[PDB]
Amino acid sequence: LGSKLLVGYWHNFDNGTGIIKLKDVSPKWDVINVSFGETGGDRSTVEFSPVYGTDADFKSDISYLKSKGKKVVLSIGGQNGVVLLPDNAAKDRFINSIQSLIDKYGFDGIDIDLESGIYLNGNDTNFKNPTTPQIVNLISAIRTISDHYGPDFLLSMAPETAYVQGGYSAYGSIWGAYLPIIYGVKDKLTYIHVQHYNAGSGIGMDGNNYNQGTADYEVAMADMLLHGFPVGGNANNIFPALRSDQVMIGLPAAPAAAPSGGYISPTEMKKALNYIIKGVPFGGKYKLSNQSGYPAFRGLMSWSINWDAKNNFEFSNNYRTYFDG
Repeated sequence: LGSKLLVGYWHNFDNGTGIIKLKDVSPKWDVINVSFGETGGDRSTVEFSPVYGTDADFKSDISYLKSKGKKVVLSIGGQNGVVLLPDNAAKDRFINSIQSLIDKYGFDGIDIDLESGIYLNGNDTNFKNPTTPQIVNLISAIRTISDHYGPDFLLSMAPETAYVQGGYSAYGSIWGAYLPIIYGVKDKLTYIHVQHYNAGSGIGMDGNNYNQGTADYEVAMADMLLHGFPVGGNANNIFPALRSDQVMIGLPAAPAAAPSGGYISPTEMKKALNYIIKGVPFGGKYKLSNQSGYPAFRGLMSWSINWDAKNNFEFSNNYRTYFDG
């Protein structure tokens, strides 16, 4: 896996942007997040059927991409892919169904993109030792699944900001709810790309409120994972820094890809990237925790490959050239 990645979500569905067959995906993407696994009544047995091709055809296309050094990852999420693991029985169905899919199509990892059904229950106050079944069970399942494949297996996640950086403000309900998940799987985690979009405002470690879609916001939000931060206003409860190579930023490929805002122009984002990666400032209000940057910052994720192709390939072309440079 490369040191500066472009990770792109791939629609297993037509939302108006059309379907792109796997072999027609721009090679500028390093990782393809196939979206999404689907769940039925039991909210725990994950299912997936390709939007085009026979099962064998789709499997072959995945093999083709892998042969070119690309990674093809199954993303768990979407409106029709809600996962609830209230007990061991549900956890086991989840594990088995996902492994079945990985076996069937040859995915080379999984992406956790669950944005509902995840809450820190009352009394669940320690991110190193979660108590909420959903959280405990997700961690267990993720570790189990990851351990079932080698020598490498890609594990990523794309929580919304409230679940991660929101932990700076509160620890309970959705606020900080992915922190125990991240911590619980940190030794298996390839990278995390928080969704820096449809997110409104975010509080940085300087206590200032920042607006999504601005260079300051991107730097402020990423810095929390790069540096670590106190949780829920508790100075003695510090969430540890991840490796810089585990930190990415998730962005919309086009303005329309995030209908509630979040899109940032590549010109502005490159300012943020130069600051994060090289410690080169741009006259922004936010001051990076590390003066000389975090050179190992892993790259960018985008929603999505399909949106990108409908927007003059702006995201893929701009950022591939930037990173290669």
